[PDB]
Amino acid sequence: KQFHTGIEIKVWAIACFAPQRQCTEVHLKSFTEQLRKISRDAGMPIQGQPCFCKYAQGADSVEPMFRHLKNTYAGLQLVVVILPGKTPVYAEVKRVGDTVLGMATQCVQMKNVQRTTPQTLSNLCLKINVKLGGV
Ligand SMILES: Nc1ncnc2c1ncn2[C@@H]1O[C@H](COP(=O)(O)OP(=O)(O)OP(=O)(O)O)[C@@H](O)[C@H]1O
Repeated sequence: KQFHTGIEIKVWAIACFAPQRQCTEVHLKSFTEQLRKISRDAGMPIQGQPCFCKYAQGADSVEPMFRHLKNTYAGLQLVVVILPGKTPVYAEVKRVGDTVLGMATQCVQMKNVQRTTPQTLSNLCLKINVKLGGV
């Protein structure tokens, strides 16, 4: 697909389903700041401060959390969801956002939050662009 211009992501949340002890708050902060700079540079600025950033465990936590987000944050544009490898959490996130609450979500692997590369950040930006782009 081609790149879309005129996306700005102002209202967004992080849900971290990776354990804190593996993916710590400095990991999250760091990853978010790198994401902030590459997306800005590509013309699709995601604001550096998510409206929400919490850790959760289990697919059972997903639906309560997302209903929480929907009910708390007007204008919420995106949930970025951090996953510890392979996990039923992925399917549940997609179930709830895609088919129940109509919430855009973008999943990301814990290893790519612990240690970012330009290429994986780009991959993410490109996926975000497609989702929030309107074409
Ligand atoms: N079964 C799974 N368990 C854990 N993580 C997964 C699983 N399937 C995919 N992922 C992770 O989700 C990330 C991308 O999720 P994303 O939100 O982009 O899905 P999607 O946009 O619905 O995919 P598609 O573009 O094919 O529809 C990838 O980095 C991948 O590692």
